Formats: sequence, structure tokens, C-alpha cells
Amino acid sequence: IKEMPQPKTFGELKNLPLLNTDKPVQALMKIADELGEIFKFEAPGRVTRYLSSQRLIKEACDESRFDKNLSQALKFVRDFAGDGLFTSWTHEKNWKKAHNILLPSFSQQAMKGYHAMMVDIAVQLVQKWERLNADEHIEVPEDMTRLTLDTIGLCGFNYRFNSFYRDQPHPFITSMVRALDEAMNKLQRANPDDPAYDENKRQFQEDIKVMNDLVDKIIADRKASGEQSDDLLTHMLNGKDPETGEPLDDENIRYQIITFLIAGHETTSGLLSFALYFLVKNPHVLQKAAEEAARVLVDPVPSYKQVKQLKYVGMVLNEALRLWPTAPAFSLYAKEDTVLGGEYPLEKGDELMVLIPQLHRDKTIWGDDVEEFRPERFENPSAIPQHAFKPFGNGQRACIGQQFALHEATLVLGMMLKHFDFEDHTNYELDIKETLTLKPEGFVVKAKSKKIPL
Amino acid sequence: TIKEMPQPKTFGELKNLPLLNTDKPVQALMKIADELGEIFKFEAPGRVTRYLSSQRLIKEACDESRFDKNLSQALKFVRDFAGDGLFTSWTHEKNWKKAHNILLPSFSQQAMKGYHAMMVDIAVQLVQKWERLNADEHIEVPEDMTRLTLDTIGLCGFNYRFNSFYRDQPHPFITSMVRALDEAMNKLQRANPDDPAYDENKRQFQEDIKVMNDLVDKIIADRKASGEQSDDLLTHMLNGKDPETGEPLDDENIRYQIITFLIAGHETTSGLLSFALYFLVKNPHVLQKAAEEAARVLVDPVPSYKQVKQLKYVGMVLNEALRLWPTAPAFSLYAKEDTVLGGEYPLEKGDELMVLIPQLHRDKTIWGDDVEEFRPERFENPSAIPQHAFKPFGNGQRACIGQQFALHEATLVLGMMLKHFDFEDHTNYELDIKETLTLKPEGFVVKAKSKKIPL
Ligand SMILES: CCCCCCCCCCCC(=O)N[C@H]1CCOC1=O
Ligand SMILES: CCCCCCCCCCCC(=O)N[C@H]1CCOC1=O
Repeated sequence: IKEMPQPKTFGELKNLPLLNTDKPVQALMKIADELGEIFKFEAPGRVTRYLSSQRLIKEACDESRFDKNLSQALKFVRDFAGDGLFTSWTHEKNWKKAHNILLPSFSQQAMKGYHAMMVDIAVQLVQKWERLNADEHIEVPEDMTRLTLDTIGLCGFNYRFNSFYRDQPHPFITSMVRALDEAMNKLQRANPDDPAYDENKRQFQEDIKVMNDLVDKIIADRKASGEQSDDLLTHMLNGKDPETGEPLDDENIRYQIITFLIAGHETTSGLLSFALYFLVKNPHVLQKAAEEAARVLVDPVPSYKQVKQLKYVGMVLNEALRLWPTAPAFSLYAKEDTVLGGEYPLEKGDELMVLIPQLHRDKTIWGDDVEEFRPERFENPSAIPQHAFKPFGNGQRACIGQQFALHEATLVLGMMLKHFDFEDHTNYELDIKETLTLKPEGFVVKAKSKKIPL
Repeated sequence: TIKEMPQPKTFGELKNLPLLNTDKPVQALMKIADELGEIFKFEAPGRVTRYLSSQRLIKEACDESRFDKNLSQALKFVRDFAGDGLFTSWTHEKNWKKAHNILLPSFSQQAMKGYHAMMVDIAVQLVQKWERLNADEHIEVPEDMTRLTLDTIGLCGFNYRFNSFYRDQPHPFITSMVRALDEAMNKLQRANPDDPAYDENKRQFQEDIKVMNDLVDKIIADRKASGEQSDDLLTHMLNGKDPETGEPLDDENIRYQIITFLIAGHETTSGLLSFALYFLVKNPHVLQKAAEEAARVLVDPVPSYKQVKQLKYVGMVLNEALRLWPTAPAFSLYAKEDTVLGGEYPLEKGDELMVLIPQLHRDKTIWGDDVEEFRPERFENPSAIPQHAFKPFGNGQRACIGQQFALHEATLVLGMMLKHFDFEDHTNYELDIKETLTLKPEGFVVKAKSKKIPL
């Protein structure tokens, strides 16, 4: 039985001021490097234990001993995401109901149905970049957000955000991003009631109204038209939980649409932005990926089967998720009194945080070269030990969108690498913006067309 | 027989100048023409011009033995950034005939076949934009038509993509161009242009000119350095030799031609397409006849050059839209010698005339009492039209060089719109005409219902 280390304290505020930074996850990664596989993090009224080793995280991922916790971050996100899939407790009736109704919409098989709509948005991205003039550059995260938001809008709800027809952000996306940012900002407030935050709270309620108004209109419009689109909204309006036999109520459907739009856009746009970052910084890897895209994507429009043949592109995406998993932590609570790793006694209800980027740098799993971008680590996926690679979380509370995201990102990155050569014309210095999700900020490139027609 | 011509209301020392203190000066001059008739004197401090509205007088003004193109006060202000380009040059300037001879073959059928592919590129972007609207959404007609015609001339002019359909706010170059045009038209009403109140306007104007020159001169220098040959006007202008002088255009004149063409595409063809769609949704029998022609002729996903030339009724629709709202609403002439207009109005050498095209096109002695009705069938027998009765492209050797270009673009685009969509005047839109250099509907919105025909 060992005492776990704890980072520097600030008297009565304990560790809370360590979160007073626009990059809290990167701060916690540096703390993990200094303190090791486990450390105590205390704020007034809460304790959590940050885990960084596969040795301890494999135990935390035992669903008989630990269940998903709503971290302080998710409790704040629940103010707009309600009891949607992401911000519901496993024991809430609406978690299992929504999970059972929506799971078949998100299988590898279901991806065949979404494919044509993913291509629609991917072709818009390629056409945008083909139409740039000499000496113009690409704003990578901005264009990846346009792509991932439009893809989930169209595939999920048959709704066109038409993000590529706008050079200033969609009003809905302004509110979504600011709502997420307010959730992260609430984490570091020593005094949440300080009048300095009154404007932030008024803006938060305005942003919630913007999101609700659009979503509730989409639900009402679909109900009024009677249209069957075989999209997520169709499945949610018509679907019945096999267990309870109940449908979702209109309120829960609204929270699911908000949840899908936010998670769908934020995480996947981060992945594509990090993937392109690593490719232009590792030109040997860019060349391997570009050769595969050129050899496999022989048709103007990729087919579903051709996307499944982009093996190296898939390894590139997994290696980007290893280094910068875009939803970089998940929280667990102990179901009963238990001992973690034969050394750390826990009481029923005790919180754990899995620090995914640190897990993914565990030298006992990956070897000494853990900072290197080497997609070949994933060439034999079976070689990866249990619970060593967790970019989609764990068990029944794992990402429902995993197949969706990886199909979209593989298709899009394949088309990008088929159609363009890329130049890191600014020698971009990685700047990772945190809004609970991670994405490169200020990342620009030049694309030179290979002049291959669509 | 010699008559004194009427004159609208005066403002003491300012004479008629305050009549132009409006954002709708052409519409103001049309109402003056309705009241005073075929000719009126318009005086400002230090200038006089005579506004003509009847075919009887305009047919005389179009006599090239007696009258030549004049730079109206408007064109003199535009010449600060359009220089001695084709539009703002005098007929007798060496660079007018030289540029005219070099550029005429850039509007040959062979050149038009090359421009067609680039027009289709932009037209498909417009159709895709409208196909991608959600059910609750409307089209901003003049906004989308301007996006289309600017992008078309940018691609056809110098192989440059404004990417107007990727933007809510204009390209920085277009912000400067539009503000430069606005400054030119605003200078028309200024009693004292030297008032220090206008120092800011003048500073902004010089900044806007630098923005336009810097972009255009860079594109010309880049093209010369690369040696790349495209299907664009810039290639024709870098390679062309005037058969008369044997000289090519110099890089400065090429820049003025590019600015001239970009202003033309942004301003004129977008107006025509917006007015044409206005008249179609207000006249559903005409919309149906045009849509039946589009459906019969445009049988391929991408229209061909030859298919567009078969859209005869769509062409009549565009001519009838130009009759009622000619988007370039005036041209100016000066007397080459002392002469008498219409056997009644003595003119001295140098005297200025303004042709008020929208009034000409409402001459009931030519068109009949149904003159306000939208009837494309008026253009079934064009030989019936008296001399100089229909002048939307101006007159003689100074007539629009882009006439074929603009009518091909507008026919292609209107044809594709009518093939792909049904239109609804969902607001019962009341025509409101915004004036810049040109006339365009303002606030015109419609809903499109897709006929779901693939591209
Ligand atoms: C509507 C669904 C929400 C979609 C995005 C949610 C991503 C949540 C990841 C939360 C990770 C997380 O808890 N981060 C905390 C830990 C302390 O500092 C932080 O920032
Ligand atoms: C370089 C310009 C290219 C194409 C522009 C064509 C439009 C030119 C028309 C100029 C009309 C014009 O001179 N209008 C005056 C008449 C009195 O008040 C006005 O507004």
C-alpha cells in the first residue's frame, strides 16, 4: 500500500489553480511526466486520481469494478447536452434506451449507407482547394471543421450547414464552440459567483437558446413533413428500445442531436488537423500515405470498398490518435471499495481520470521512441496489448461514432492525398487549442493540385 | 421650327445639380423625362447635357457622321481607375482602336467556345448552391447573380478565382472595386468636390486604386514570368498584335482592360440575370415557355456551346428584360460639328447628349400602348424594330464588345436555372432598383424547388 504523489498546492484552493490556463490537459501531461503513473488532484469539494500507465488503466477499464463518471467537465457540458449519450450516467434509463436504439445506426455495416453523403462533403472540400489561386493557403482546422460539421449534419439529420459557402463561421457553430469553451472555463473558477463571469453566464444561456432553437425546428420540420430519410433522426423518431420497448421522447432526441453535432464535428476535425500536421512534419510518412491513396483511389469518387483498402491512411489516423487523442480524458468511479494495482486503496464512489495522451506515451508498451510519428506501430493491430490504446474510451461507454469518424477521416485524408501535394510553407510551430477537445490552432499549409479530375 | 427645350426644376446657383442628390439618379431622370418629354436640358455648375428619351431624337444622336461617344461625368471619374481601357477611352485615342483590333478576335466563336467551359464551371457552382439549400431557405437573387458573373469574368479575364460562392463578405479586391465605383458615382452630386469634408473619401479612393492595381499588375507579371498559355483574355492580350499599328498592348493598358472587364462582369450581366428572373416569376406563362425550351434543348448534364445557341426563347426573354431595365442605363455623345437635332434643337460642336436607355425603351410610338408589359414575343421579328429603338449595348463602333459574351453567359445560366428548378415569388416582391454604375433589383428573394435533375 503506497501514498500517491500530488502536484503543487495553493493553500485552501489546493490544486484548483493548476487548471487556470487555456491548456489544462497539456499542463496535466507535464504533471504526469514529473509524478508518474498516478497522482491525486484536489479542488475545494472534489478529489480525482489521474492515471497515465497501461498497468493501472487496464484495471480502471474493468467494467465489473469501475463505471463511467461525469467529470466536472461533463457536468458543465450537461447544461446543454442534457441526458444525451455522452453526458448521461450508465444507470439513467435514457442512456441504455438511446444506446440500444442508435447502436445499429453506427455499425461498420451502417457506414455503407452514409458513404455517398460523406463523399458529397469530401468532394466540396477537394473542389474548394482545387479552386484556390497560386500563393493562397489553407486554414486547416477551419476547413476540417467545415467538413466534419457538414458530414454529421447531412449523414445524421439530412441538414446542410453549407459551411463551405461561408468564410465567417455558421452562427450555430459560433454558439457550439463558445458553449464548449464556457464549460472548460467554468473548471478553473475559484469563485464561480464573481460578477466578472456574469457576462459569460448570459452568453452561455444565449448560446443554449441558439442551439435549442435550430435543433427543435429540425425535429418539428421532420415530424411535419413525415419524410423517411433512413438517417439518425429517422431512427430516433421511429426507433423502439428492444429492452423497455419505449421510444425516445422529443427532449432526449434534442439532446442527442446537440450531442452528435458537437462530438461529431469537434473530435473528427481535430483528428484530421493533427493527421495533416504529422504528415507535413514527416514527409516520408506523407509519401507512403500519398502512394497508397494514388494506387487505391482509381475512380473519380471513392467507393466504400476502396476506403476499406486505405490501410496505411488508417494507420496514420491511429498514430495521430495515439499522440493527440482529441477527446483526451475520460472519468470513472469505483463501483465498490477496491485496491487499484495492489497499491492504491479506493472507496466506493472514488473518481479516476484516464489521461489518454499519457497512456499512449507509456514506454513499457510502445518502446522509447514514444514521441515519434510512426504509423507502422499499427501495421499489426493484434500486437497492441489490451487497454493500451484507448482514444475512443472504454467498454459499453466507448465512442458510438468510432466507425463513422474513422470512415469519414480515412475517405477525406485519402482524397486529400490523392489530389494535392502539401507544403508546410510557414514551418508551423504546433499550438494545441483546448476546448475540452484538442485541435491545432493557426495551422496553415499550401496545397499544389496533382490536377486529377473528379 | 427652332424650339427651346424644357428644363427640370432648378435650385438657384446649383441649377439642376441637387436633382442628382439621390441614390436613384437614373430613376429620377426617367420621372423627369415622363413629365418633360423627349428632350430636356440638365445644367450643373460648369456643365450642360441634354437628356434624350425618344427614338425620333436618339436615331439622330446615333449618326456617327455627326456624333461620337462622349465620356460623361460618370466615365471621367471611372477613368481614374479604368484609364484608357476600352470603356473609358475616346474613339480618337490611339489605344482605343489598337485595343479594339487586338480584343475583337478574343470574342470570336472559337474564343467563345473556350470561355464556355469556364462559364459552365461557375454556372454549375450556382446550381449546386441552390440544390444544397434546406427546405425553409430562400435565394438572394442579385447577390448570387453578382457572385456568378464576377467569378465568370475573373476566370475568363485572367484565369483568377474570386471564389465568390465560398464567401459571405466580398474578396478584398472586390471591396476596393465596389467602393471605388461608389466614390465615382458619389462625386456626381458634390457641389464643391474640394471641400475638406471629402479628404477621407479621396484617401480611401487612392487606397482602393492601389489594391486593384497591385493584384492585377502581379497577375500580369506572374503570367509573363511563367510563360503559361490559358484560354483567357490575358493570354490574347499578351500575344496579340494590332494589324494596323503592328504594336502589342503595353502592360499598363492590359491592366486597365482587366479592371474594365471585371467592372463590366460584376455590374451588367448580374443585373440582366436578376431582372430576367424577376420578370419570369411575375409572368408564369413566360417562365413555363422558357422552362419547356430549357428541358427540350439542355438534354446533357453539362450544356454545350451549341446547345446554348438553341435557347432562342431564353434569348428573347433576356432581350425583353434589357428592353424594360437596361442594366447599363445611359451612354453619352458629343456633337462632332455645329448641327441641328430633330430639325428643332441647334447644337454647337462639343455639345453633350445623354441617351436615357430605359426611357427610349418605353417610347409608345415604337412599342405600342402595351410598353410596360413583359412580352418576349416582341423579339420574334427583330426586323420590325425601327432604327436605334433598342440600344441596351450602346451604338456603332463604341457598342459593347462583350455583348455576345454576356448574352451567352446569361442564356447558359438562365437555361440551367429553368432546367433544374421551379421558382416561387414567396414574398410577392415589390421591385426596388439599386443604382451603382448600373441598375439591379435590391432585396429580390425567391424559393427554388429542385426538379431533382442530376448534374
Ligand atoms: C456534447 C458532447 C461533448 C463533446 C465534447 C466533450 C469532450 C470531453 C472531454 C473532457 C476531458 C476532460 O475532462 N478534460 C478536463 C480535465 C481537467 O481539465 C480539462 O479540460
Ligand atoms: C468600366 C465600366 C464598365 C461597365 C459599366 C456600364 C455602365 C455605365 C453607365 C454610366 C451611366 C451614367 O453615365 N449615368 C449617369 C447619368 C446621370 O446619373 C448617372 O448615374
